[PDB]
Amino acid sequence: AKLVCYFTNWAQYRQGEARFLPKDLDPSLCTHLIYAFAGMTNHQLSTTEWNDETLYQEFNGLKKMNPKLKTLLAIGGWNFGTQKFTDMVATANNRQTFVNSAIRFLRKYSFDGLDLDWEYPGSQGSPAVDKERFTTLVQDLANAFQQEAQTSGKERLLLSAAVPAGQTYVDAGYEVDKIAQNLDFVNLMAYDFHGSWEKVTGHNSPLYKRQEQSGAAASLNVDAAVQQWLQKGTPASKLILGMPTYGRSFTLASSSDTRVGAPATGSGTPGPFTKEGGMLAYYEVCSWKGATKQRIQDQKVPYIFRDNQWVGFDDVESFKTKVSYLKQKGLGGAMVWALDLDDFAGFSCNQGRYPLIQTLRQEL
Ligand SMILES: CC(=O)N[C@H]1[C@H](O[C@H]2[C@@H](O)[C@@H](NC(C)=O)[C@H](O[C@H]3[C@H](O)[C@H]4N=C(N(C)C)O[C@H]4[C@@H]3CO)O[C@@H]2CO)O[C@H](CO)[C@@H](O)[C@H]1O
Ligand SMILES: CC(=O)N[C@H]1[C@H](O[C@H]2[C@@H](O)[C@@H](NC(C)=O)[C@H](O[C@H]3[C@H](O)[C@H]4N=C(N(C)C)O[C@H]4[C@@H]3CO)O[C@@H]2CO)O[C@H](CO)[C@@H](O)[C@H]1O
Ligand SMILES: [Zn+2]
Ligand SMILES: [Zn+2]
Ligand SMILES: [Zn+2]
Repeated sequence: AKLVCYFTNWAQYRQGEARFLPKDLDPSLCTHLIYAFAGMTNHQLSTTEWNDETLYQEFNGLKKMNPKLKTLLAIGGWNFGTQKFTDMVATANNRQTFVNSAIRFLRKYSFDGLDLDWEYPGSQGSPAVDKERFTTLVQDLANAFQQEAQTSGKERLLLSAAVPAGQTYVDAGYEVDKIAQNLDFVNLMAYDFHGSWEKVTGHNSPLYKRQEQSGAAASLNVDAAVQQWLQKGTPASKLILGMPTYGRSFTLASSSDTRVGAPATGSGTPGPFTKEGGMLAYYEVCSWKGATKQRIQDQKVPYIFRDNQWVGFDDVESFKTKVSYLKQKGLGGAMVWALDLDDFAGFSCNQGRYPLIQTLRQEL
């Protein structure tokens, strides 16, 4: 089984003990470590932070402690948008330039592969034709990586992609069967199902639907996302179940109405370290002393509330449940976003270092 873990290069800017650098990484924890995020300039893979060249060397240098570890560099992300991808995949010359730059960039810094995180082809402003151009990009990369390993004598570069769980986004941008044949693995982003953009509370990553949900809403859960990718053509062994080490928060309209589905007036207060209203790292959820914890029985996940604040998140128990689920489905493993949001130095939760991700390592 694979345990794919994402590192983010902006976590190094958080305050105090929340600051995260490659030295905070445990090389033995995961099977694959993915570096988020590289960007694109003139159709070529590029760095995004002042010290990326040093961080890349430190990150890949972890393989000197664990040679079995595979590292990948992720390009894109939610904030990256779609314009640069659309433009890059539109012509054979742009695709060639990007592919050749990817090979040179990855070899230069000792990465073992590339993780595509285009969010998303066929949506967010990207035309419907990008569904087919995304396929061509995946094929071009897989082909170029295959040939380069043969000419260089080095281990073949890996190709993975982070993909959406929402049925509407899957149908709009992915020829699932085709890309699954050329990707080494698929990192299913089975989270962000509900959030503060809604007027009601809802869990970020529920395993199953609530009895009360039907229609399109009945597909806003991990199980539905998984079934969709498998039914559409993804071999089970290539489907990696993504799990969040963060939760999504809400400000309740009333501290007396605290159920999942209760009215909400907006995002929950920003975390003192993550500072993005609407989400909280697991270590920020751990500091909620005096809060009431509840388990959503239908969905197998927890949430906590204190006064008018409500947050749906994942804990050791829900991670154990999800691993039990993925094993029963025969999935290739688990993926986690992100290392720097787990209690990576065991400071906040008194559950040791990486309580959530260590749980994945042990259960898998
Ligand atoms: C580089 C950058 O824009 N940095 C921003 C930072 O943006 C982040 C956060 O909003 C992340 N959100 C959370 C809850 O972690 C967000 O995570 C996305 C990611 O883009 C997607 N890709 C994956 N993969 C598995 C590849 O998973 C999803 C996750 C979870 O939905 O990523 C964006 C950057 O794209 O936000 C902070 C706070 O607003 C800001 O200071 C700055 O550092
Ligand atoms: C609260 C708000 O308006 N914006 C948030 C932003 O919320 C986004 C992201 O969390 C999306 N995450 C990813 C990886 O795309 C999330 O996508 C989910 C959602 O269930 C469906 N909506 C989309 N879109 C492309 C809109 O795709 C699916 C996927 C599930 O497959 O949607 C929410 C709401 O739009 O999150 C960022 C990062 O935390 C935050 O800075 C803020 O911009
Ligand atoms: Zn430190
Ligand atoms: Zn261009
Ligand atoms: Zn919802």
